[PDB]
Amino acid sequence: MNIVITGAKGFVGKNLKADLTSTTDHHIFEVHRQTKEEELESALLKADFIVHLASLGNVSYLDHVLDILTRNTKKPAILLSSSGEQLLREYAEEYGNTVYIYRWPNLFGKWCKPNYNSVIATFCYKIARNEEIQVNDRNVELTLNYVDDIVAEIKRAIEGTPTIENGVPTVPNVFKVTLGEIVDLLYKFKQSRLDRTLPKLDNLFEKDLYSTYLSYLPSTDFSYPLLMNVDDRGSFTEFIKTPDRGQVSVNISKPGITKGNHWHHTKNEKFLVVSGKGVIRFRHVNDDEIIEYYVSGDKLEVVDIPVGYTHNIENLGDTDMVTIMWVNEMFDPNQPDTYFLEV
Amino acid sequence: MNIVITGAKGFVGKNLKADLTSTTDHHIFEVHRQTKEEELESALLKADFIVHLASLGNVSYLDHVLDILTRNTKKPAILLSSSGEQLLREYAEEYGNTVYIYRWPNLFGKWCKPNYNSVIATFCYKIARNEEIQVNDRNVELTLNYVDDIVAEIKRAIEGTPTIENGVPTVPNVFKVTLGEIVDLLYKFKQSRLDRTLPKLDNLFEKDLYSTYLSYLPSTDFSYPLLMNVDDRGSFTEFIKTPDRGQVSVNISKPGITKGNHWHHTKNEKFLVVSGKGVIRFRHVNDDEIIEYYVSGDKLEVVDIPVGYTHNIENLGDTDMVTIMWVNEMFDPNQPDTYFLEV
Ligand SMILES: [Zn+2]
Ligand SMILES: [Zn+2]
Repeated sequence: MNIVITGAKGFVGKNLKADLTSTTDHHIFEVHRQTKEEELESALLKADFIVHLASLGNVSYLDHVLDILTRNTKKPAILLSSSGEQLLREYAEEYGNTVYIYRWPNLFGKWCKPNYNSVIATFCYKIARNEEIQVNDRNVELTLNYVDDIVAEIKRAIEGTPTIENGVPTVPNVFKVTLGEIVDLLYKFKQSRLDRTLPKLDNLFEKDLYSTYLSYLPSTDFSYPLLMNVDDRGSFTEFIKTPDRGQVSVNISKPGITKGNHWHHTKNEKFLVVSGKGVIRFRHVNDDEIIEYYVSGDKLEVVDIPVGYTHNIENLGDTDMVTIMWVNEMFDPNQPDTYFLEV
Repeated sequence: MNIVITGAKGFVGKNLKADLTSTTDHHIFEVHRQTKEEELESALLKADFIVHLASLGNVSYLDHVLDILTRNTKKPAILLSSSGEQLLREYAEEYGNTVYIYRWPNLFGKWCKPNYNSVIATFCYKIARNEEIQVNDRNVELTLNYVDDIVAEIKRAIEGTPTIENGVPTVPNVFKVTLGEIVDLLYKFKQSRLDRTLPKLDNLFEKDLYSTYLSYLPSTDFSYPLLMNVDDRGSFTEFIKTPDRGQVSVNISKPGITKGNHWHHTKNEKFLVVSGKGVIRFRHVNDDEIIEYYVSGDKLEVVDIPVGYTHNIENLGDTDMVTIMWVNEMFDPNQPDTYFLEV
């Protein structure tokens, strides 16, 4: 299908275009402010669908586009957002085009311009760069659609099946969050480089907000150092922490090194040797028997570390053993729940 | 302090003992059914604290113990659970001992006997071994204390500061869960070896139940295989998945291998190279500039993979590169949100 996109250089425009060239075989005709009149007319005359994203006689850009479409024999469909609706209804009646009229709320997502009156864009950009932000009123209710919903809704429309809610085409998943919640979320995401915590990804708004925030990071600033606890035996490094799904860390043991020899009451772990080779050993606290699990990066398998078994880990190889360690709780030096016991 | 523990071989007994020898300097005197009368008397006569866990003339074991304590000059404190209380009150009045009287509900935790009328113990044991279980009524309300609370409460009592709730010493954190919830939890924990999901660790009951379940695993059965997706370029293996904190996986690239060259709308990642050395590269979808991040296991640092940047990963070393990959969502082959783009 020949699809034209007006205001192609805008926020939604770039998002839709990128998506449309990647996931469909439609020919996309982009039009914008520097498009020549001969190129605009040619596009609208061969279009099958028009996504419109853009008094002394001066006619609006919109009306100019509608008057040109007047001469497209194929009565192509027209999609747009209201923010003069009655005018568009009359255009559809007279010329025959199905024209989907949406009323989008405020938007957010990647590629929106910072410091040009989209308050979310500005906040992400500034917070990622440690810049003083202005919060006029934390209690202001926002009505938002994420960019992915807009884009996904437009594609439903392109195939003749748009979401209708009470007479009008309506993009699903609108959010209502106050400004304070947004700012707090933003600062929390930045803090998470320091404390290794993760966002609440089953909160749709938050997950959407986290992705959009990342997109505003300076290009020199994608990575952050981890705190390696290094000594002559190897290193132990925390990676991610969570209050509800435990935490993962990296243990590196040099050749011939044994670590552990402790047991836990309630703390438990999952060991994944991803490089090198060695043995994970267990003895029940009240018992004689030593049980050995020989493991290596050659064959990825998790060893659960059940409660009440003392356990140790040894490198048997002539290179460093690296083990991914999941633990069921964030470690607390007050209540370590770890008791030294050999074997 | 000299502390004696009656019924030392029981469920709580073994737990308390293990804990007490590990975390205090008190001398623990264990007494049980095969303790000789000369050894019982010697213990109670030198005791500072007694943790009691155990008609034609026959006197109960409890009364025997109380009559012996009658001759301990030091008026030692006595702790026990009611399930003949008025009898104990009268003993304290006459002989002077502070006697803490608890009323424990049903218990659960490691080292409780399976198939001896503790229904939770039995279920864990059977489910871990793929054994037909009997569920008489899923809707039966249980009143439970975890073993760690019992043990922690006893130690508060040993130091003269027990938790009092409305006149009585009361162990905190009692649970009310139906049998159906328990069984469902148990089967879910066993299923999680197959689907790599984790329990809800901020649910205190569930976290307590998960630890207790692990403790019943056969000793040959601590580990489970992971599904490695192997080919000539390396391997990709899922490790843990969650609906709210994303998932972690292991990518292994052989020397000179490049993987990636895609971008995402909303999916984002965290790359941790834990072994080998190479480069993670980024180009903004609408842009010329290639940004390179040189990384190695020699220095653990996370690289965030922001949305809207195409990205690839290359091994530069003469050995395998292993990268831990965190992603903000479980992968869904219907909505993969990943679009091929070079560079
Ligand atoms: Zn451990
Ligand atoms: Zn990716």
